[PDB]
Amino acid sequence: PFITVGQENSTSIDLYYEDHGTGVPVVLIHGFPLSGHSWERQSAALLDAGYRVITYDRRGFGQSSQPTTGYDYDTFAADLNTVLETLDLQDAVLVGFSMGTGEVARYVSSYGTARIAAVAFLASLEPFLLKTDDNPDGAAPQEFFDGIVAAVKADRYAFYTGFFNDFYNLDENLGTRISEEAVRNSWNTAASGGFFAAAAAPTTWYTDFRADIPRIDVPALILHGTGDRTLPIENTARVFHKALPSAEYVEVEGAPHGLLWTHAEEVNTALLAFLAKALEAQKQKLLTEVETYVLSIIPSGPLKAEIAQRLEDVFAGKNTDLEVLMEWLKTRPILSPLTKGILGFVFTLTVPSERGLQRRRFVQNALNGNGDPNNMDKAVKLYRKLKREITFHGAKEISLSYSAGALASCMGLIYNRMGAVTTEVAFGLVCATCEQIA
Amino acid sequence: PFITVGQENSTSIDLYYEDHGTGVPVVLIHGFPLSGHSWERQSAALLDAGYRVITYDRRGFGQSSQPTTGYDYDTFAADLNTVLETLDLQDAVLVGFSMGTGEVARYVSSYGTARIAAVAFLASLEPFLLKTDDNPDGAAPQEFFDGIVAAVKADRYAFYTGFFNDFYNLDENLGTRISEEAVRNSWNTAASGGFFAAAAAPTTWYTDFRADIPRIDVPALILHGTGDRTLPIENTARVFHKALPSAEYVEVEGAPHGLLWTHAEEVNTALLAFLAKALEAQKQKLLTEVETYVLSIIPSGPLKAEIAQRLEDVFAGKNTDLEVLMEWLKTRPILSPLTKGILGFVFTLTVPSERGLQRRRFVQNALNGNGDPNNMDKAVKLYRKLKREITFHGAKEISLSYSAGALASCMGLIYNRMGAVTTEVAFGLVCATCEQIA
Amino acid sequence: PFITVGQENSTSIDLYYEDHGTGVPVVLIHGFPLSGHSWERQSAALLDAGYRVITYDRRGFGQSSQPTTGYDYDTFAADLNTVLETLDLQDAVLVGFSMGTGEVARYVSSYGTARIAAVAFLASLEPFLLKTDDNPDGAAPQEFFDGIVAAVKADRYAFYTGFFNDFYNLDENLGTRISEEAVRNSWNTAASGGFFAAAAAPTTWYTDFRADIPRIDVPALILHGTGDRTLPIENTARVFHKALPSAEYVEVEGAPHGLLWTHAEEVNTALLAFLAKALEAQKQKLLTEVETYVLSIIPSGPLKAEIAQRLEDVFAGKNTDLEVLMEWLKTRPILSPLTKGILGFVFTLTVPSERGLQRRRFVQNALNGNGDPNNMDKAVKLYRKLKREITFHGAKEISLSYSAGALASCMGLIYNRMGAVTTEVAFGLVCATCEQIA
Amino acid sequence: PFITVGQENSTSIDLYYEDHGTGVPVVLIHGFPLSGHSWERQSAALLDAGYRVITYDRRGFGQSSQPTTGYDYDTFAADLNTVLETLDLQDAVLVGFSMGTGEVARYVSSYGTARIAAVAFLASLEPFLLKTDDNPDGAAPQEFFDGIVAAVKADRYAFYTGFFNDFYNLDENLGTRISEEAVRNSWNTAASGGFFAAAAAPTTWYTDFRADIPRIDVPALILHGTGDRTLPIENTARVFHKALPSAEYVEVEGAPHGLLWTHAEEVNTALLAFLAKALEAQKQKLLTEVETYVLSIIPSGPLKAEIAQRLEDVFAGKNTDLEVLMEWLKTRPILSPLTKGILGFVFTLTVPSERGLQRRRFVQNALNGNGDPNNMDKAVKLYRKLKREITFHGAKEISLSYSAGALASCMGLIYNRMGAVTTEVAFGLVCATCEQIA
Repeated sequence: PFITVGQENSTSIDLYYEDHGTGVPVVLIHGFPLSGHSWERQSAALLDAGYRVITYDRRGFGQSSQPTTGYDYDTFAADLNTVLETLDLQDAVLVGFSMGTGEVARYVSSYGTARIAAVAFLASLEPFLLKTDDNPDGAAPQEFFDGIVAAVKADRYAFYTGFFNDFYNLDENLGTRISEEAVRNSWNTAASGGFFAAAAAPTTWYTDFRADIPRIDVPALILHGTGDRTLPIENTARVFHKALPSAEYVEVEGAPHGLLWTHAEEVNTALLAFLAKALEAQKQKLLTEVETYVLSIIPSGPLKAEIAQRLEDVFAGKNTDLEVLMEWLKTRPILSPLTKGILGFVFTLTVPSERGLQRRRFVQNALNGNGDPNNMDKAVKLYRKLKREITFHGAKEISLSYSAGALASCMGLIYNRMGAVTTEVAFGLVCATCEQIA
Repeated sequence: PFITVGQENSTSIDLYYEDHGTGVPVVLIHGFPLSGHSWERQSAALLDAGYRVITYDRRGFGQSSQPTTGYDYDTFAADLNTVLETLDLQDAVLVGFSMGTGEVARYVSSYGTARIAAVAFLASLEPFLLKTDDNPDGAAPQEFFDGIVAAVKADRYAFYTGFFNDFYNLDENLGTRISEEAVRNSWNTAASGGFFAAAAAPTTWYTDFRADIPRIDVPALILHGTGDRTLPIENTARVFHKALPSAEYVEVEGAPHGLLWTHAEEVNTALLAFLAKALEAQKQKLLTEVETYVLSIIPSGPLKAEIAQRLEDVFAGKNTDLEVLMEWLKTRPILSPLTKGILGFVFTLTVPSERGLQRRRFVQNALNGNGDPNNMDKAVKLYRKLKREITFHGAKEISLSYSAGALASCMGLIYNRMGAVTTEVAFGLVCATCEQIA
Repeated sequence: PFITVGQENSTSIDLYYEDHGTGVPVVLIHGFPLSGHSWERQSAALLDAGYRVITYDRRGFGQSSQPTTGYDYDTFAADLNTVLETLDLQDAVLVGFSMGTGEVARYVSSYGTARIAAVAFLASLEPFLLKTDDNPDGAAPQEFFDGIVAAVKADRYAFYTGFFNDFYNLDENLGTRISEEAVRNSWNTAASGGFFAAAAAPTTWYTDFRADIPRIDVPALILHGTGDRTLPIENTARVFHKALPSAEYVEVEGAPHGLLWTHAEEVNTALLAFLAKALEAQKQKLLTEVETYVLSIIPSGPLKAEIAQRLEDVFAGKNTDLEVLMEWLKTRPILSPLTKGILGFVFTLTVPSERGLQRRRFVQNALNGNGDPNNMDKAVKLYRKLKREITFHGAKEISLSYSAGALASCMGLIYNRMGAVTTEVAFGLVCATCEQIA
Repeated sequence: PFITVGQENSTSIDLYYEDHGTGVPVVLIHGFPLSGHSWERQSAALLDAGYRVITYDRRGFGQSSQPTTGYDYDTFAADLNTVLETLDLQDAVLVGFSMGTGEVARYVSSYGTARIAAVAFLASLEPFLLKTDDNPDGAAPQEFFDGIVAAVKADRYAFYTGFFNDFYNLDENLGTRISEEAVRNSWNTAASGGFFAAAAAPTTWYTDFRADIPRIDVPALILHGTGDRTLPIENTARVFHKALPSAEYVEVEGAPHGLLWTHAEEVNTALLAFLAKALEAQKQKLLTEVETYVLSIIPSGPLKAEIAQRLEDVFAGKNTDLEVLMEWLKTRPILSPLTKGILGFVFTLTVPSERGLQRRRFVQNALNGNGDPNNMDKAVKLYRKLKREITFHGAKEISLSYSAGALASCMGLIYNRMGAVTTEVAFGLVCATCEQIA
């Protein structure tokens, strides 16, 4: 999986990325000098929680292309933008690490937060690393950073082992927090990067982000270890906390720089606690929107009120048995068969506790579609567009074109254990079919 | 140089036209019975001011073909329409004289004002010369014009020496305002015209232009000699003034009908003043709306005030150097490369005083954007459409159906070698680009 | 080289694969946690034997994509089916290893054996690894496999060194059967796999294949090690032998799990012996079918019996003098010049006795084609169609749609070393020319 | 970035290549068993000097495809030819190492020197490694190389740690000239190659390059380590020196075989010095012949002495400003506008120090010349031919069949936006233009 972001000479600067899981998109940006695979402990906990994980490799690092141009944060942000535009992500979360936090703060400032719901800064560079007469809160003068760039160009392979010692604090963490095999992969990941990228990237560490911080309007999370070597805490996060008081501030006690692996228990705990508090407001907004499209089919009366509460208890998570429900749903005087099917459909997508034994006939004949071959031949063409679809905003848009007949049969395909798509796009088909009946 | 505007049996009807200078196109349309060479004093000052002068000879007059058909303003306007379309003039200016003032009002009424920026009626026929019962403000009954046609048919050549005698007021202006030799050449221009034209043209003088006046939605200029013997001012310019009060009204005192030569020092003064104001207004009206679109791409703050000032200063023509701007624009904290390439692309257009030097490098790098195989080749698709588009709204509408990655790439093509198209069409892309990124 | 076998979100699940050599397609399916390059010792043996090696990487492992969906044998077999169909293989032999033996039995029991000639099971998973009350032939209860997954999730990179120590039995083979450099490479491939793929794979180890075994209606090979630490021989092959008795049962003495590298000599010898014992019956009644068309051109008499022995004493595997035949076929009264070049061509392919010199003349003058450009331009048309051909039937079905005169010129280039084909393709041409003489 | 160079059954053979920087193209070809990343020190100095670095990985090695066919220098040269043609490199430089030095000699012999300006053989195989009876100056009998292939087939991975041990002389250079980590990565690059490649490549070492040496008609550089254990200097570089005495000969004392890393400070010094001289000679040799053509368009006198001096001063790189030249060229008594447009077109090319400013106005006006409908459109016909032409003589021959009015117009197109083509092709037009006007 590759996304093109640039064009160097006769080649195209392509970036490696991975799009896993279904739900709220969480974009992860790695640090120097690793790949997107470095988030393998965080990506694990984000998948079990239900989030959609998207990790991409920075140019010159990992499996991405290795050009000798475009090594400033204006290019690094222009790449992140192209990725978000190509993926068409909406209300996503940007989580950065090391250099990754430098793109999270630059993109937000330069392109806005129309696609952003929340951000996070793990072991950040912000606001400034370079120590000048202007900024005393710097970590080191430019002579120091020029000492690193030269030390890479001499022998970048021998430079890595020294760097990955101040990355994990191996004299304290090896054999306890991190194994030597785990370290080896990090070296293998770094050594398999672009030689030019390894020598040009350190010149971006001392970037002035003081102008980009105020442009953060979305909820933010700031995290940093108290034993960081590459990025001293009192020169970064401690003074990042004063620049943006709106963000929650978390110091992991005794954590090194590469705290993504060493303190995975601590990081994942805080990262999930932040997301489930800053995304809860929008994650249920669909549940009341899906409820809206569903209720716009039910004829007004005593039924419409109880049905709406059979959606409230279910969407929330209250215990509801289907047998009393589905029986009751069938024997209805004013409900047309087609609505019985949609309700029977939605009531199965939202609960994993249907006992997994029986199916219903009143819905199965409702989501039939008469049995017309042409009507079925279009329904599978929709499912084809839905099996390669991800978002609710996209599944509804596509399934609003096809006729009301093909929509019924397409819902049947998913319901009759034939086709299979995520519950987020399943609502899309439902809410699109509901707009047809309006 | 000729332009085919029709067909007459075995012969084609061609019109002699000339094209001079570079700048805002000014179409000069002559009157009876001269040719395009009668503007040789107005066509001089317009060239010294920086305009593009275009003179064409009406059918049957000058070096143009001499057919015996199509001697009516419905045909004359079609002739003008063909000339304008063939030359593909955009935002041009129509200036007519005597009969030529009828081809200005008829064109705007029948064909529109997409190619027209401003018009001018010098010694005009408007609105109606024929003195009827419903039109009291005429000049003479049809028994008079029928006398002129009969007078020409008897002796065309002897008729001229009496016509030019009142055309210039040679009992008042000869050997003073107009030389004897100047008259002789004007006589030669008359005698070298179509014999049928000189007999058919006078019947086109009493054409009702009251159906064409309201169609005028552009700045106009009504100038007329006070001592016009051939075309009474009290029966034309005075009543024409009421029909179109929006027009700048000017009366040259003591001027005859042929005031293009005798009073060239007054006509040139007024015509240049009108053009240097009315066109200046359009270069300001449709320039402040560009700033509006540009100031939607820039985040709120001092940068939305510093750019705003530097735009309003540049628009006002305040003397400044681009090398201060182009450098200060570069070293800017918040702005992304894209909106740094858009601003630079505007500063190169709105500041003709470019020190007579090169282009820039950061705008060239930001504009292309990715250079995607189809997206860059969808920029050359729009490049073929904008070269044919003539308006600002037209350029805005088409480019609004294209992606911001395609618009930026298309702007990259225009910036390199312009142009082709005009600035009013180039701004149509910039404003459309800014409208997309929002 | 890649093959799209699915679609996860905005990414396409592609599998890496290789295709070398000419002959019977032998598919090699690796196991946990290596890749297709682990068969490198078997691939070298199969290419020299005269086979066609096709290795591919399982999803999430090796050089293929690393998705989070589709980790079950129903999905693993769906990929295998797509690879087999995309390549359009026929008479293909399926060989598996560890986790790769499960894809062989599952595909064969759901998609049929139309493209399959034989199967092989090295270090099998069959028939059941999980130990319940239903079968004592299980390896370990569910509580054991949960320990593995938890160990992978803890430290994926540290898990391998403890897994590869029991994979090759390094307390027995290190420094002898396998060097530490070979271990490091096996680790480098396991580390470059998928993070989700390495933890969701052991849950597929205890898949029940009992309902897939009787579906195997092709010659099989059940090979195992008597020192396997990962897959206990008593719980796998020992009981697999009872569910599949008509399969050649081979127990490599003292062999570990990673016997592909340690006991490569013992495996290759046993694998090649099986590939000959299973494919001999099909080469017979094909080589005799080849002879059938060959003897048809030979006139029924005392010569049609002699040439029968001259063929059957070469098809078997015996050696002979090329000089004797090419002088006994040359100086012959009854045979036509064309059928001399035909027998001279069949012999030149079925004989290993090169003697290392010059190439016959009479066959050149027989397979000439009159030196006709039109007839010889039709000859290169078949060559381009035969160079892309595989089966014997596929060659005969195409070489029969040409004139018999053109086939001679086409058998000229293949003879004159100007063109190269396989063995079944070459005979497909010859046995087609023989059909056109009836 | 990949380039297809062949086809292998179901898979395509693609080669991984990289393109960096702008300037004179330098093709770097690696050796056994590394990849293009082995030039990361030479590829650094070349970029800092202003060259275009192109590294491609040989088949079976690096990230390129791993087929089992075409492991011979006849195929390797075809691979190089395909890469050069696909990239359309003109006047490039070929630099090879170990095996790579064989692909330089084979290309020049089989394909020519139209795209090649200079070559370099670093630690070369030339002329013949195999020690035969007719070739006393060999290195080892075939019984030796057959021992290496057998050594690799046994254990490919364990073989490397012994090969790299002598490749770098790690008993002399380890932890000093080359780090331990630098070795480990080189081992990873080896282990990640084609298994069949590592067994087939050593058989290509003893290739007779005596049939390729005389074909070299370009400046060459023979550099070799004195302490090369793998490739003896006395059996290669010494005898190779006699076969090609025209080449600049350099011996680095105490350098092993992998002197690209251990002695990068010596190789970079020599390679840059050779390139900055040999290429400088071509930029002077084929520049003085331009002056010869230019000084045939200028009448004899002081102008044929003042231009001659100002040309020879500019060619010599003497610091001067164009605004003195471009103005002094303008105000010149004898010269016609055409030969004033040709001179200005040369001064813009031969003086890169253009103050970083604009173009000129008199050359733009004189070059187009008439703009004849067919003659200007016969300039775009030549513009399509010169973009494909690669040499100086080639550009001269084609444009010699066109009129001077077409050549001038074609020069007008190149001057506006160059380019596309190179200066060696642009001069091919200028010299052809001057040749016409005579």
